[PDB]
Parts: sequence; C-alpha cells; structure tokens
Amino acid sequence: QVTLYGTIKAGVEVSRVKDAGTYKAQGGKSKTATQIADFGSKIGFKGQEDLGNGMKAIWQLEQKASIAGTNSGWGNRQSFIGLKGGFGTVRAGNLNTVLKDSKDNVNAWESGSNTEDVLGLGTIGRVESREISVRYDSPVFAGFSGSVQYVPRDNANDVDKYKHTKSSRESYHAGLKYENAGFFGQYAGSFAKYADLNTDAERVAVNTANAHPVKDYQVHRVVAGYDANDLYVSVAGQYEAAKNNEVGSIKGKKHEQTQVAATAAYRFGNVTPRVSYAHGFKAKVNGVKDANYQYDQVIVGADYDFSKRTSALVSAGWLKQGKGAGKVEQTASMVGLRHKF
Amino acid sequence: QVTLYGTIKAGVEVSRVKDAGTYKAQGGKSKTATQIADFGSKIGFKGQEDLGNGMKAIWQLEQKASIAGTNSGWGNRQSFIGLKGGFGTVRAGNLNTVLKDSKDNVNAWESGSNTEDVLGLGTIGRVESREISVRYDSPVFAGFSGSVQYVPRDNANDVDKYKHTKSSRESYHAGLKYENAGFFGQYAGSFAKYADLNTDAERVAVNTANAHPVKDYQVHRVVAGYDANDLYVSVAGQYEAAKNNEVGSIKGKKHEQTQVAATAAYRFGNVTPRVSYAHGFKAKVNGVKDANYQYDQVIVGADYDFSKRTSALVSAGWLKQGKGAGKVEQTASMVGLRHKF
Amino acid sequence: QVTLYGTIKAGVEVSRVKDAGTYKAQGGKSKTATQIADFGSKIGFKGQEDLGNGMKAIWQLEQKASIAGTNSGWGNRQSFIGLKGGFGTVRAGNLNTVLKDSKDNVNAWESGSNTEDVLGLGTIGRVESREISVRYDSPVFAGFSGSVQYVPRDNANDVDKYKHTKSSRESYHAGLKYENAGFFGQYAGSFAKYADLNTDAERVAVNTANAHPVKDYQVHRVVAGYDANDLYVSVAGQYEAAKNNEVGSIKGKKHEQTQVAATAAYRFGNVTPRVSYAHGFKAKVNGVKDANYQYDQVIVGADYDFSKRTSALVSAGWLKQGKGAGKVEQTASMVGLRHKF
Repeated sequence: QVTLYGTIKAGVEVSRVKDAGTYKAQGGKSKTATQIADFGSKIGFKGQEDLGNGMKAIWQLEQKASIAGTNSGWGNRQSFIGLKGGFGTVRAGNLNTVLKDSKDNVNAWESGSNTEDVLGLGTIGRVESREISVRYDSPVFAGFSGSVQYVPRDNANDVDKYKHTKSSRESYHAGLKYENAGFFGQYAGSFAKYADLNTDAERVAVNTANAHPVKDYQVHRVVAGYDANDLYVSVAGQYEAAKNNEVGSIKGKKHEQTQVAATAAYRFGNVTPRVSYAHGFKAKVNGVKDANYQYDQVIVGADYDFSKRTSALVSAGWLKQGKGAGKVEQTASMVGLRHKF
Repeated sequence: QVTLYGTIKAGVEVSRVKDAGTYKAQGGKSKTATQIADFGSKIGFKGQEDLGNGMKAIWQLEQKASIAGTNSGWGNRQSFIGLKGGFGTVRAGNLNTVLKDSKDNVNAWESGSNTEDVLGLGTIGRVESREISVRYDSPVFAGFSGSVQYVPRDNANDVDKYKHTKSSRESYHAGLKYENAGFFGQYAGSFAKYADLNTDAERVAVNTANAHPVKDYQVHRVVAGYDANDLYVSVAGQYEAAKNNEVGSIKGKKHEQTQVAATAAYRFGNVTPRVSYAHGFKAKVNGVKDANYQYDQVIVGADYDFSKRTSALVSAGWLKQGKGAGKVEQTASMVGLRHKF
Repeated sequence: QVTLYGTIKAGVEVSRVKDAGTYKAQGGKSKTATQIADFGSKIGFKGQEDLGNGMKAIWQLEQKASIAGTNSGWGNRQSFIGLKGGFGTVRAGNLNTVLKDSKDNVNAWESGSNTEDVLGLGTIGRVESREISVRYDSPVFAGFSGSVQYVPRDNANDVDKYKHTKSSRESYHAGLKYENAGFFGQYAGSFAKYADLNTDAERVAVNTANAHPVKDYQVHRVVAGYDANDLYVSVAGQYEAAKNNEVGSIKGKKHEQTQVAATAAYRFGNVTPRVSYAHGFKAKVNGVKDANYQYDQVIVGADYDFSKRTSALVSAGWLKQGKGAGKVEQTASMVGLRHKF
C-alpha cells in the first residue's frame, strides 16, 4: 500500500544587509527585517508493490507545501516512478541531481528562501537542482555505493525537440559514496558540454533573460568526515568551471570558482550545537580574477529535540561577499520549529 | 499520526441583479443567472505528537479545493505549525484572523463566491481574512477564552524588508469569548496604525491598484445570543473606522461604518429552518455621510441532515445596496448539498 | 471513510515529424526527438457515506499530478459531489462528458501529451472533455445502462450570467450502453445549438483567440465488439457536424467529418499484444471537401503485466495527416511503465 509523509518547518528570521551601493543610510546600513518564514515545508505520497522475483515497483509524489500558502504544484519536489531489485535502483522523473543528494553531508541548516545564502551554505548549494531525468543507484558494495544520472537534450530544451538549432543541453550527473565505521567520503559531479548560467553562477533554463551561454560546464564536489558516536564533522571541496559561449570577443574564454565548506556538531543528549564555516575563493570570470564572487560565511546554531520528529531550531549567520567598496555583509539570526511526519 | 479531513459542498444558485446604471432592460432588470457553483470545498491534513511533559506539537495544511477545478495552491486556507500545552496554544502560519473565527456565530450560510454577498452575510464578513502571523489562544477559564494575533511589518510588506520607505502595515488582532449554560458572547477586533482599503471597504495588500491608504484602521465586532436546546439565536454589532492617508486635500479626514446582523434558527429533528437579517448603516466617507455603502439584506433557508456529515441546503436572499437612483437590488436562491469527511 | 487512489505512468518517447512546409532538411525530415514524458499521472481522493434508506453520498477530488512536476490545481480531473441509490446516480461537478467515458472502449494507449495524436487515437478523442455539469447515470437494466448530462449556459459562459449578449453555449450529453455475454455496444453523443471550435476541430471556450463560432454542433459516437475470454476487439464510428456562425459570407455554411477506429488485442498470459487502426475521412469545411483534416493512423504495441497494478508498456505509431504537398507524417515509439494504486 501507500505512505503519506512530509516535513513542516517555519520560524522567525531577523536579517540586516550592509551594502554601500543600494543603501542610503550612513555606514551603508539597511534596517532590521523581522519576518515569519516557512523553511520549505513539504508533503509527499509514496508507495511500492513487490513484483515477486525479488523486485519492487516504486513511486513518489512530493510537493513544496509552505504553511504561508505561497506554493502550488504537484510533483515539484523529487517525484518519480522506478524499479528496485538485486541490481539496484532505476528511477525516471523530477529527480534530485546526484549533487543535490550530497547536500545532507554539506548543508543541514533550515532557512527561509530570503536567508538561504546567510543562514545556510546556500552559495555552495547553488549547483544543486532537480532535473527531469533517468537515474541509476547501485546497491551498497561493502560500504561503496554509486549513482549515474542523465538529462536528455529534448528534456533540457522542449522548444527544440525537432529543430536542433540550439546546441544540446543534455547533462550527465554521477556520484560515488563510501560509508564505513561511520566514516564517509563521496564524490559528486555533473557535466554538460553546453549549458547556461545566471549572474549568481546558478544554472538557468535555455532562453531565460540575461542568461550567459557556456560550454564544457562541469561541477566537482568532494565531502568527508563522519557522522556517529554523539558527534558529526564534515569538510567539502567544490570546483566549478566552464568556457564562455556567447559570440562576441569573450567567447571561448574561461570561467571557474572554488568553494570550501566545514561543519562540526556535537550532541549533548537532546541539544546538538553546530558550527559551519564556508569560503568562496577568488573567481576567474572570462579568464580574469574577479573578487565580486569571493565570500566568507560562518553559521553557529543548535537543535533541541523535543522528540525524534520535533525539533526547535536556533542559528545565526554572518556573510561577507566580494571585496572593496562594492561589499555586501549580511547578518541574520533565527528561532524555529520543525515537525517530520 | 496524521488525519485527513475536508468538506465538499456545491449546488445550483439562481441570481438576478437590478441595477439602474449597468442594465439596458426596462426596470433596470438583469436576466436570471442559473449556475452550478462550488461553495468552497476544502481538503486538509493535520497531525500532532505528544512531547511528553503535557505538551503537543500541532500542524495543519488546509487548501481550497473546488470540485469545479478552479483552485490551485497548498496552504491557502488556515495552515500552521504550533505548540499546545497547559499554558494554551501558540501557532505561526497562514492563520485565520481572530475576526474570521468569529464568522461561525455570525454567518453560517453556504454560498458560491458570486453570491457570498446576497446568499450570505458577505458584506459584514468583508473584514474577515487570513494573514501570515503568530497567534496565541488562551485555555478556557470557567467559560472565558481569549486570543491575540500579530502580523509583522515585513510579513505585511515583503518588498520593504530592508527599506522602510512605506509605513508599517503591522496589525494586531485580539478576541475574548465567553460560553456558559450554552450562552455565548464575544468581542473580536483588529488594529493597524497603517493599512489600505479597496472601494468595497475590504483591506487589500499594499501597492494594489486603486487602493486607498488609511491610518488608524480598526474593526470592532461583538456577538451574542446562544446555541443549544434544539435552538440557535445570535446578534452581532460591527464598527469599523479609519482616517484618509492619501496625500491630497482629503488626508486625515475620517471614514467609518456600522453594521448589525441578526440570525435565528430552530431545529425540527433533521430540518433546521434559519433566518438572518443584516443592516449596513449610513457610511461616513471623508467625514461625509455617503449612502452608497448602506444596505439591507435578509436570508431565509433550512438544512436537511441526511446524516451528521451530509446535509441538503436551501436558501433565498434579498439584498438592497445604497439609496436613490444608483441602487442595486440582488435576489438569489439556492439548493445544495454538503459532505464533511 | 475515505479512499486514496491514483495512477503513476511515464516513459521515454521517440518522435519524428516529416512536414514539407515547416522543415528545412531534404525530404522535409525533422530530427529525432528523444524525451522522458509523463503519460498523465493522476492522484485522487474519494469517499462515501450510507444515508440509511438504501442511499449513499459520493464525492471525488481527482487531479493531474505529472511526476515531471508540470501540473497544478485541485479538482482539474473528474471531481464531484453526488447521490446514489436504487434510482441510479446523480453527480454535479467537473464531470467527464459521456463521450469521454466512452474513451476506454476506443483509445486505451498511454502517451505523453506531445504524442497523444500519433501514439494514441488522439484525433478521434478531440471531442472528449470535462465540463462543469449535472449528470445522471441509470442503473443497469439487464445489460442496458444510460446517462444524461447538461452544461448550464452560465456555466458555459461566466462573463455573461446577467447579460445574454452572446448566444447560450449550454450543451446536452447523452449515452446508452449495452453489455451482455461480454458483448458491448454503446452510443455516445452531445449537442449544443451554439458552440465554438479551434482549427483542430476541438471545442474551445467562448472568447478564445482564433475560435470560430458554430451553431447546431453535434457529435455522434458508436462503439462495439467485445472484451472477455483472453481477447479484446472493438470498432467505433464517429460523426461530427455544425454550421458556420461567424458573420461574413460563410455563415450558415456546413461543416462535418467522419472518423472510424478499430482495435484488437489478445492476451498471452501476462503479455497483451494490441493493434489499432484509425481513419479520418475527407472533411467538408464550409460545405467544401477539405483534405487537410483526412488522416490514416496505425498503432501496434503490447503490455507486460508484472502484477495487476504494474505494467510495462511498448508501442509504435504511424500517422499521416491531409493530402498532397502540405502533408504531415508522424512516427513515434515508446517504452514505459505504469502503476495503479
């Protein structure tokens, strides 16, 4: 039969930006923003049937479901149909990319969408997405699991099914994980010979306004540390690079940026203090060191677990972006509540 | 664990408007409108977990779900997360305003959206809404319960989190209820030092087209009668007032209107005849008696209860709005069916 | 109490169009389109309560729920409230038209929306729809069942409830079915004295851009064969006609087209090979034989049933539309998977 599940999560977030360019007030100070915000409440349906020969059918329909009433849609979170057996798992649908699944071991902070960059490691998680795709996941081979994912060209670009006037945006995603004696280490990455980027280095759909076409787009993520014995610690290294593919005098010219992230948390019975640091390095844009993309952020917080499904959350965030006169410093704090059903 | 619930309700409504200004036909008569209409079918999910120390976690996700297929969205009806214990209730989310909860004791008629003004006391219920908010509800103190609700400034106006260029639309909502020997009496009200209104005296979001900015916006509702022993009777008094806050020669100038409503119903086993009268008084707009907002409406109807969850509904509505040559008279009737699950 | 149900279905579809007018490449050949596509996954809620006197209350809320995340809305598939007893069934809501219910015995192919015309008998199913309506279904009288359905004028045209400036789009739908010794034969049809059509002969809402107003719009469907003993066979005949109702020199001038469809399938235990042919005849448009609407399509495929709720699907489609130089040939194939819960 079928299972219903979800997570409800919300809280109040206080936030303050200090931007020289956009803010009248002396110092460049914006005012306090005091807001009730949903942290991405979701609700889902999933089922499975045994087909007899050690093989199951699997499906999921998960949805964003903010308790502030700002969401609509079915299947807009990870949703699929698939088969599972001795050979492993195959799914097709609106699937978490391999790099998005690796978020658990990198970014565990709960946040409003307005504070996902300051109160969470949102910047390093700008390469996570959901894509319509087929995906394979291997069984666990003595602590080793792996996965491979592919986005078809015509799933990447519907307009051009029958007229390949635009280059293919087909993308490959792939991952290898190792867990043993609690210890964890994994590689996550993606490649697209052709892709498109926004100014925030997030990938955007082909034909989005102000999108910059790129070639040989590739992301590399590596995480390790581990998760057991009343303690968590992880570190992650992320590398991303592409080449300019906008005709003009910059075409073929090389983009890249390197990010690192560090998180540690220790559990005192029902209280789990946590700390996270992240660094966005110097960015090379069009083969030119560009300091606008460099950043330093630190998050501190803790979770009180009333039960194994209900937590209280608190956290504070410091974020500095760029260098020089065009600097943006974000500070925010939160108190919140979460329920998993 | 988790509960699923809802209400399905629909029927056919006949309606006829008699407006001098908008209608060609002699008398000013519009034609019969004969329509199948949803009366606001809804579907919801709610759960709760005991946290041990006489304290529960609570959540809800409720949605409009018209069986005519005109709704989309999650959490667009009362949805929240909260905590309940000996101290009472605290919720945060898309919450019924305190004045919206008081609708049960004032307006109990089921209706299409097109007939909510004639086949229900819709006019007096123009001050009911749902707002993103924190809300406290007191335990029942020997028949006395109370509640307090607040909308943050930055929840009232997202655009201006960091630039308080516009005045705060933060609002307070508050209520006191007393139930005893069946007898009921309650006060419901709200205050916003700054708010915005449409031409129909409904509150609208900041920056809505043709919205009139107001100051010291305050609503006052009072209801009493009671509900037991095969009989219901209630009466309600509503007062609303603000000051013009549109720069120009009218600013600071005073708005107000007073409404009264009366309902009685007696139950003959499985049939519950009901009657309702409402009066919208002379309106003072910009300190000037304005008769356009005055109205008189009467509703008569009954409910046959096939079961405690399935009812048949019938009702007829007479509505007269304004005075003079610019008069609008609405007549409508309905037959319907409702199922609570 | 209440039931949850649905169907999850998706697969990969390959498709190729060969159009002289729209395609550069020599032959007129478009390129392969290789796509992951949802075949119309849906999810629904339904319940019923006994009212005692051999009579039940019934409701449904069904929704499109593509696992590619492209759907939003509640009640956008067949949703209703109703009563059922010895006398039969009455429903009111977003109801399947009588002709849409007859699709099971005519078109059983699962498909993406982009391939519903080639990998399914989509063309003959251009007269199926869901309309806000009241509907009666008769009990089975010795193999005979019948149904009647009506769309109110003001449900057909909301804008004009009170100003009948536009002619009524009220429509009647009606059907008679006979099942016995497995044998099945049924009549399905609809009539609207006034209606509107798109260029693809699909009915569109009043005031849709490029809609052609028609009068005496009527559809006639007839199906027979039968469904038992390890074998299925059906044949269907469809007739549709109207008169031009666009003022201009063509008004009153007569439209019509005749379609026929043929399907046979035999079950080899868990494998059900199937074949379907369909023919769209010469069309008379404005009383003028027009060959653009003529077509010939054939589908071959089979279903492997892992269980009684999980199937694997395969099919291939050939479609030729029109005659002459303005000819469109579509070829497509699919492999897919379906789960009914």
